[PDB]
Amino acid sequence: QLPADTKDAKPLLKEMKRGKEFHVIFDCSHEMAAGILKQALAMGMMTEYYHYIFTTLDLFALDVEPYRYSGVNMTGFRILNTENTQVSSIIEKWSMERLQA
Amino acid sequence: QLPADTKDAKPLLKEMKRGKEFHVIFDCSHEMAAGILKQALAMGMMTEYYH
Repeated sequence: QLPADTKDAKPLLKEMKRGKEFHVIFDCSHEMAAGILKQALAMGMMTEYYHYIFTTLDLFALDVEPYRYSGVNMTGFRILNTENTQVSSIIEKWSMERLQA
Repeated sequence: QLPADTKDAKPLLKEMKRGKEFHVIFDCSHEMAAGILKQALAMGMMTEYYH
């Protein structure tokens, strides 16, 4: 279990690394995925050995960049149908009004 | 040999990782050490393996 605070992530990952858990499933609002991935990097773990999975349906929303050359796979799950033209159009339109926040 | 700027450095680290060169000596004014180590990190080239 992830402890209460996000930045307490350290021991848990540390135990996982010591125990040599070479697969992981997550389950949490991607907002938690950000914290857990930053730890998973700074703890020197993003290596093509480990191979995460996410059930949070918003991985597409992360910043995949600083991790992408490392060679981990995070198979995930997305439903918002980016494939269709009109869907993407409406995404963009809503985006042009989304950024007022 | 490291290239002119830092961006050329990544193709090199790629070779080091591919051939599995598990040790290194560097040489640079540390100002180069910083960028080369950052690349060393984001390349998945910074673990308990290498030294």
